Amino acid sequence: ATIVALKYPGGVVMAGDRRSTQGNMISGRDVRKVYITDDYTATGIAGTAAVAVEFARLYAVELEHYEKLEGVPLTFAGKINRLAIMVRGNLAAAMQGLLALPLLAGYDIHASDPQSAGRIVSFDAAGGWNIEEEGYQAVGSGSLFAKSSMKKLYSQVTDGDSGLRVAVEALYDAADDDSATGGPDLVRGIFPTAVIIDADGAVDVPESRIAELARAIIESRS
Amino acid sequence: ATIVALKYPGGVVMAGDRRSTQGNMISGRDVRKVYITDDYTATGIAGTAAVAVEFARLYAVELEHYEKLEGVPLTFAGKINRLAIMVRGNLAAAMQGLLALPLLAGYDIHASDPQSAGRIVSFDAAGGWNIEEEGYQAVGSGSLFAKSSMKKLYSQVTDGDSGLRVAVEALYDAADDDSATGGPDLVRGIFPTAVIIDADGAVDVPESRIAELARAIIESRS
Amino acid sequence: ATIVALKYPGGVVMAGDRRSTQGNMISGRDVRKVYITDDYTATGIAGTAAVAVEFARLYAVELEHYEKLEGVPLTFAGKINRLAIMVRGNLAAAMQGLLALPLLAGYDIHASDPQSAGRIVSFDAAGGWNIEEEGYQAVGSGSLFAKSSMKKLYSQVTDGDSGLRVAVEALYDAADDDSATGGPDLVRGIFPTAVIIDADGAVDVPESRIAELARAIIESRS
Amino acid sequence: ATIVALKYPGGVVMAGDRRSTQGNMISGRDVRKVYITDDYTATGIAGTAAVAVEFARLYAVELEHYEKLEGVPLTFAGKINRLAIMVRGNLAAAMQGLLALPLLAGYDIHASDPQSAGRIVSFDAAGGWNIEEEGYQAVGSGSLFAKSSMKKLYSQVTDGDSGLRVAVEALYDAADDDSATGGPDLVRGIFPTAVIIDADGAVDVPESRIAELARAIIESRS
Amino acid sequence: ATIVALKYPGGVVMAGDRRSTQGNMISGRDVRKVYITDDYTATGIAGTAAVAVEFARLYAVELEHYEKLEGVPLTFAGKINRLAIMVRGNLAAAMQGLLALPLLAGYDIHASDPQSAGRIVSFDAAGGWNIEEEGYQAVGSGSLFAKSSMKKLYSQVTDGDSGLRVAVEALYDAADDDSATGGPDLVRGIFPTAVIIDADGAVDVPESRIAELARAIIESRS
Amino acid sequence: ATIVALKYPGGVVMAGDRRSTQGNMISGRDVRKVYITDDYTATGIAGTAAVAVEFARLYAVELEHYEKLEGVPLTFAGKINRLAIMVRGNLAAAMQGLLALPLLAGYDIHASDPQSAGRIVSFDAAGGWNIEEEGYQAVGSGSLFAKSSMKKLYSQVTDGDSGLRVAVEALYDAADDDSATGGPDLVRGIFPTAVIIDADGAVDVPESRIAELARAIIESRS
Amino acid sequence: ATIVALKYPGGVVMAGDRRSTQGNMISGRDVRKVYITDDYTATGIAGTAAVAVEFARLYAVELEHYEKLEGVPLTFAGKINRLAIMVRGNLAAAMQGLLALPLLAGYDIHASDPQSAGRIVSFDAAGGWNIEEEGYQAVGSGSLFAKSSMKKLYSQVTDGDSGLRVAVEALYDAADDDSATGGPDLVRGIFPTAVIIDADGAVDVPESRIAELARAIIESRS
Amino acid sequence: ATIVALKYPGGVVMAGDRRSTQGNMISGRDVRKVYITDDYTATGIAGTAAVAVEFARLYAVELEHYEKLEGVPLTFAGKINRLAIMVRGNLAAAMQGLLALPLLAGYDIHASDPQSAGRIVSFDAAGGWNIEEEGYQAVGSGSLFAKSSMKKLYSQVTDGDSGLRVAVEALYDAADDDSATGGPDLVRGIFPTAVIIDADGAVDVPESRIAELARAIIESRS
Amino acid sequence: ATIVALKYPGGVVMAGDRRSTQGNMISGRDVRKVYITDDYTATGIAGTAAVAVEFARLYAVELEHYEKLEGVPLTFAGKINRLAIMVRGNLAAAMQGLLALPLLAGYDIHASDPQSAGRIVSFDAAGGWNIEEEGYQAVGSGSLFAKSSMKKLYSQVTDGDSGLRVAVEALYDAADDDSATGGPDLVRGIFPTAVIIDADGAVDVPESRIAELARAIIESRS
Repeated sequence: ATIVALKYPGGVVMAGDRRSTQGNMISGRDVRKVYITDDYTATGIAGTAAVAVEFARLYAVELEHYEKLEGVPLTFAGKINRLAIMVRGNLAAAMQGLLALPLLAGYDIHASDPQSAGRIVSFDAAGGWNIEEEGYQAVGSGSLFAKSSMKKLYSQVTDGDSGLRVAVEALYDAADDDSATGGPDLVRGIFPTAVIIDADGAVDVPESRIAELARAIIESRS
Repeated sequence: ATIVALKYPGGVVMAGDRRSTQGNMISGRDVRKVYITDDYTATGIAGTAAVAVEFARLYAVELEHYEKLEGVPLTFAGKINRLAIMVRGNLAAAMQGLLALPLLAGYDIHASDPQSAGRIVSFDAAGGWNIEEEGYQAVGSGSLFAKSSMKKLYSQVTDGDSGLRVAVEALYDAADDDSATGGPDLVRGIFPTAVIIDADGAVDVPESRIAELARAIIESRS
Repeated sequence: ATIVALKYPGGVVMAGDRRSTQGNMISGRDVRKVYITDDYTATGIAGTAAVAVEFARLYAVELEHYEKLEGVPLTFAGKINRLAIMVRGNLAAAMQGLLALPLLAGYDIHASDPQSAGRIVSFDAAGGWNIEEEGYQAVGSGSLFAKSSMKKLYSQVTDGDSGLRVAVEALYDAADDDSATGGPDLVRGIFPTAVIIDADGAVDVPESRIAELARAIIESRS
Repeated sequence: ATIVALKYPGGVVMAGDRRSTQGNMISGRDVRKVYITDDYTATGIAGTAAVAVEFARLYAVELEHYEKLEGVPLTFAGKINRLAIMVRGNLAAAMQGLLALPLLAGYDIHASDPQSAGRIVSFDAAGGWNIEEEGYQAVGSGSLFAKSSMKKLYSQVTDGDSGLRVAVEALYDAADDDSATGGPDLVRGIFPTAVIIDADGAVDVPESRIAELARAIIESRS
Repeated sequence: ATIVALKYPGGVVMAGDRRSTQGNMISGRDVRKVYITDDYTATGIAGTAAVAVEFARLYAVELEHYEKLEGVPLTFAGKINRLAIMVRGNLAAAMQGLLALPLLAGYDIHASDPQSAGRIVSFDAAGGWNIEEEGYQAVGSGSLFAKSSMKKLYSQVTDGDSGLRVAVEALYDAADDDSATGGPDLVRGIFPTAVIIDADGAVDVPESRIAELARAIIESRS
Repeated sequence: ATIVALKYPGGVVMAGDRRSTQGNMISGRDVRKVYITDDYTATGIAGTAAVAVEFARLYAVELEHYEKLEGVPLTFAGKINRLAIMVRGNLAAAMQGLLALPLLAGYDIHASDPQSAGRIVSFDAAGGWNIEEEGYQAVGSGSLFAKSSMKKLYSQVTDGDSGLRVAVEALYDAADDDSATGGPDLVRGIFPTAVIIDADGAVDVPESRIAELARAIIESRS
Repeated sequence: ATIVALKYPGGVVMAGDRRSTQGNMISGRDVRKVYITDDYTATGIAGTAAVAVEFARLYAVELEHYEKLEGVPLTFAGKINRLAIMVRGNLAAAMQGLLALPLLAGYDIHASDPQSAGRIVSFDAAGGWNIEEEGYQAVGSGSLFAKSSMKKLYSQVTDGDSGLRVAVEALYDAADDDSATGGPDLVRGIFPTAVIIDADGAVDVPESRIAELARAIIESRS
Repeated sequence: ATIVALKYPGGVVMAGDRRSTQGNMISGRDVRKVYITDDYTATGIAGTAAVAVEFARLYAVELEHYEKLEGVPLTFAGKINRLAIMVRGNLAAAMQGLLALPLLAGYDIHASDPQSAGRIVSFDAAGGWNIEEEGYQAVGSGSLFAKSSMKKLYSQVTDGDSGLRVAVEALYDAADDDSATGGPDLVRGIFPTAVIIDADGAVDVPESRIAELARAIIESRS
Repeated sequence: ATIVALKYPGGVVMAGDRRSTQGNMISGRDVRKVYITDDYTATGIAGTAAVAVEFARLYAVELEHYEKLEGVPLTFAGKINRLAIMVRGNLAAAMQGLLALPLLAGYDIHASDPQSAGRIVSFDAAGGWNIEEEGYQAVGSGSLFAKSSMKKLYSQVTDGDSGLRVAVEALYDAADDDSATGGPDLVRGIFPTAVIIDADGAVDVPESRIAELARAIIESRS
């Protein structure tokens, strides 16, 4: 399982693969791991479908509950703090074999420069968080291969389409190197899922755009 | 890793996949695991390239050494006994984490009915061996999926081409269900390797025949 | 023990075997493991008779209690959530040697397309749940053999009778491969139990229909 | 796995089942566990095919080697002593997880009363042996059920046919109670193997006689 | 510590870093890990200076001893076999905390096509060996980062200079990602060591060529 | 990770490096570990960014809460006592693998001699604290190398600029000897962060002053 | 215990302290740890008097035995190899709690440039050896403090007297920082022992020269 | 660390050394371990500065709190009882590696004979206390050497100056024999701290008196 | 048990106590632990009577055997080497609970200055030996008290009588402080045993001289 996130001028993009495994046995082929949590943020957890959907459900409930009580949404720092509290309150269970490390992507609407308002936040096992400054991040078992691919491909990113293409290619490289990550499935027609957040909000990327991009990458590598 | 073997009227066929893994990391894409050991037998070990090639090398040396000393080749039972001795003399090392379970396919030229002269022999960890009577066998981490596929497809086998096709389809099903087994790679052009043994001896199957069969299976499943 | 479930156009079918074991000793020959829990759902737990009947009893009590308090039945998602809470609240006892993994089959009456309203939900040890998209699922110790049989036989399913026949044949294959699963007993006259859920609700399949289907399968394999 | 032996007036009969298991998974359906070792003795080991065939092979080689060196066959007591030495020289490996407990049946030609010349000898883990005096014995995982069945059915034994029938019925009861023992397979046509030793020597029982006896037992129990 | 090797048209190149560590403490800044072992082969071990120099010394003594006894040098396969024997005879000590995994680069003069005569051989802990077919390989603690860098940069290799440049850049990326690997030291003037093997034999690359290449890479990344 | 602090006539200076590691893998290149906690104190924790920022956040909240409740700020001894209570209340978690040892620097405005009003306080694992009397202190994994460098360079400190230069040189020596400490990065332009506290309060040192000082040190050592 | 060695133009100098400890208890005040082993080499082991004297005795016997058998002394590389064999043949006893790590200093008379003929060789626990290139080295429990002191003081070394002074000052700093190392004892009149090796051979430094140098250092630090 | 106490005619004297250690590494050179707790008592704990200062702070707070509540100071027996309660309430933490054993010195103003009113009380790990009758006591890691020195020197004590001199000489002997105890530092000018309690109360001994006494002892031993 | 040895002008003296213990139970009151081993040496082992007498017996046999074979006695260094070999060849048994640490006293007749020809050699557990330079040494469980007493009393030694008196007083102090050492027994009349070695050889001290010295010490301490 691998989720990637990268920043482009005017927004941020996040994408993940679709495989779930029980040892060496493939247990799922259509897992969704990236969820929109509010109008300007999205979360991705590298794990089973249930853990991702449940963590995203609880985080979205907390954010909307605050918005309804107080009349205004939380600031980006407040959202990071609430997520960090939820992650920290699970360390004993994580060391008991149930560890969920999330990745957060968002757009800050109160920033002075809108072209650099995209944000990426990662978390560690102890519950610590870091705002990333290089422009990309990856979590999961193929995260090192994906990060090494983005390190070489990031110079080509100039807007949303280039960023989406680079994210799909990084996921393809992670699948090429690690067997717990699933590649594009042309026989069944299953492709990675992506979310784009910009000044207008977080939207889901349609499946045909991802399919055309993945097919072009495959013909390029042939 | 998976090796399959099945019997058809007039001979036997054996085929294996090409993947080697170190945990969840893909370490090889072109591993050969099926080797011709003499004029009428072939062996397949589910493991790394070095173990398969070294075990096959030692077994072939033993068989040719006997043939040169005595002037005649061993009988099929003598070959089984020598292989069983070699397998038995490795049990402590196998329980130490280095276990190699071979699969043997051969053609008995001293049988009275030439159409049923194909043989398949499997081995267990303790060193025990069994001559198979159902018509097919599989070893490795995807052996259960391959055996369940051959159980349903074996009624279509009537000659060498049908047997080769059923063997390739069983390997495809094993790859579809288990991530340590590699499927046909159309981008790189890597396909499983096969050997056919009949009354004229053991020959390697050319790569283009396997490639056409695998492509037909893929278009059928699409 | 094995329970299978598959989707056909217009409904869903679920069936299980009748054997209970204490090690290698047969302890029961007439165990019922599939229970109707409300008018449109059925549950199956792979285990002893008492665990299946008690879990089904508690789940049915919870569903009817909500229906009586609120005046309306829960939605399908609410039923999944309540079942997931019950499964999650048993993880320590499951790791203490008492693990019960249920399988849920249902018909959603609020779906827009009635021909695809059948649902199948599976659970994992940690309490996670997945809605299945391939059309079939199996749990228990013979679940892999049954799933490999349904993978090859699912193209023949066009309505309720074909689905029932394919489910019985998958259970027969699981019994043929795994000794903890019991096959059809012709001497004693004991056959697997099945439930069919469609737009009119969940009904038990009569024993003579299952008996005729099993006898036809046995004569086909002879 | 179960082997039974019983004494009738004028000889002895020994029979075993055909199943081999790896945990709960059926690994063999045609295992032969009873072998003729010389002209008047037969041995049965409850285990895999390889262990039974190899132990019988070594014991037969030892007996024939003595007969060729000395010009005369060993006495029955000498055969028991040699078998006991072979069994004793395996205790550490047996406690290491590889335990083979044999059962010996024979006809003593130097006895004064030919109608009571049949012998049955059993062995324990430590290597101790006992000549049986009740008329029947069983080894394996279903040995208790088979012995309890022979205790009630032994009054019907008056000659070779009755003894064969009672042995087949005892094996059927063992299969009915224990899942590691295989019953008669009517779909595949596989039946237990038997050996009869009398004043003329040890002969294999043809498969059709066993098949007719098993079918009569099955119709009786229906 | 990291050693890289890659194949170019007409030869092969191998290079390694200069750092040795004792935990988090830097213990050496001028370690040489790549040694010429005969006229057409070179070896690299990822470890301390003493282990690399001693293993290379023993392997070179063995190769020259054979050449002096027999009058001819060994074939490439014979050299691989001797190295594999030496590696295999150290497994217990390797699991005792002293593991040395070598990487072999060579030029085969008896190949029919001189432009593809370069060879790269890697070894695993158990002693197994593989001839590489992709064109590059890396060992050590930064081997994954170096391999991911060569995967993207290998399309630029057309001759010896390009291959040397790509090898230096891959070592730079490994140092950038892993702290046990040392980067180019401009204050002290210490650079990686390289060896080039072609049809004329194995030669050491002068330090000023490596220094100019590393300086150009550093100004490119600035 | 290393933080250094030293006293000069009229104030105190504190500086730390920017590296975070996960074993031998570099995980961060821009970590800030020194934070201004009130108008006259600064704290530095050798660890991840999250631990440093969170500990500093809690300590600053406590100090400002007291100042708002009571109308006056705490004395220097009261601040030391509150910090010691916070450090002591974490010993079990520290022995559980999460140990945070802070270093405190401050300026006492109620001292009679303003030229010696700078203070440095260190803490141990058990929670004990010491006011330092030699003029410098260091914490972290390169603290011994930095302390040995300051022991030789402290005679050159006469004012704020000399103290800043000596602190940067001590951090450079720590990075030169220990691989978990990061040196000045000229390719990326990342330099250590420093804080100066004097009679006017604690201010952050601009990045260009540190950059010029580090460049002069590098050219001196070349 | 600490031994230091440094290279000056025209030779090498080695010196060690005089303390032996049993835990926190001082057990010796006059231990000699540096011994002349032949006309151009000296060895120092950080440990008890008996271990140092016995190791030096055995090494000197080996060197003189070779010189008497062969008629010529060994080369410097041969001496290093013999010492490395002796060190390697003690690893199990070293891990059993008796570890002796030697330091070797010598003058190579067959070098082309006599002003750089001094050599310093260190050894690790596994038996590996390194020729040092920086100009100084230290072993023992205060070796890090001594090395950090020599790093700052080495620019003052221009001949034998300066090198001796820097070695004494480095030992003084090691004693100042670590309690297992003894400083100059002015009450008892005990000072460190030193050896100087140049083109004329290895000689012991008289005690009054060391005493005057140590007294000057003490008055400088006062 | 060592604290000594001895009784002279008309009062009592207590003194301790200034060293703190972390294993074999010197961590402090100016530790104060003897504190005045009320007008007629003083306490000394052999340990770090923080433990001594914190224990003394808590004990002084308790004594003054009683004096303020009740209007009169506690008797000497009441002070011993309160100290014993505090020591006893720390046994589990002491066996967890944090053991603090105090030594108490005081002057009893309600005794009938003022020349023998000095008191010395020691404590054990279990919390037990003893009033000493020999005239001297010592705690710490050099307590045995100090006690053996006082046993021979106690005949010279006739008043406050002789007692102070004997206490300083006993501390010097403890430092001479044990490396965790620090001796007089003439280079840095650091000397042991002492307290004298007589009929007028407890006062701190000035540093120059201790310095002159220590210098006279050093010249005597030279 | 305690043995003391001290050097006086013209010779050496050695003395030990007479107690043996089994835990807290007194098991012997007349143990002799100091034995003359040749004309100029004596040995003392702190332990049971049998160990001391047997070790002394073996060492004396070895010394006399050499003297008889070679015609001359060994040098003092040769005697030390032989004793060290015997002590070293017992380390495993010593760590098994049977540890014997000897103390050697002797007179060197080949020394140039006869007034300083006395020698004292001690041994450690690992087998290491040291020639002592301070003038006295002690081994056993009361060795620290005896050494601290000799440190204060050694200034009074001017000849054999003073040395004997100081040795008896040191043994008395050891008995006064440690309960495993026995003091002079006036009721039974048992006193310590002593040996004096001078230029004329080693002689046993008569019991009445020791008795008068011990009585004078006792009346002095009263």
